Amino acid sequence: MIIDRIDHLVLTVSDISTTIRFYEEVLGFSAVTFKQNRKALIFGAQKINLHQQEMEFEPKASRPTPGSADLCFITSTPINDVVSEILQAGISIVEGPVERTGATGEIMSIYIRDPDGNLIEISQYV
Repeated sequence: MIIDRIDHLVLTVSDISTTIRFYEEVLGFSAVTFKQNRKALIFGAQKINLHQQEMEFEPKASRPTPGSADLCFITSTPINDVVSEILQAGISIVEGPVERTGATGEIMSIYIRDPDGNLIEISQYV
């Protein structure tokens, strides 16, 4: 078995609409509906499926929990330009631009939180 990449992942949220607005307006993701009533956010060649509490389709994680996610995204946009966009959006920065370790090398990152409390790390390689 040879694994190439992560295709997508599932986020459990309290309210899909609130989550969709955050990700479309702040990170520029694109919301879509598949299988008649399922929601997902598209970005690059990957996606994130959304499961609302009380509507978590199966199979699912053993302990579905809103606000338990900690994701790092790579941006092609200059990181400083990202900070400003985040600030202009009215979003609070958890931790300003700071050097971190990426999968390949060193990255400069910014941290913010989504509506449920999940930690979102937007980064760029050094």
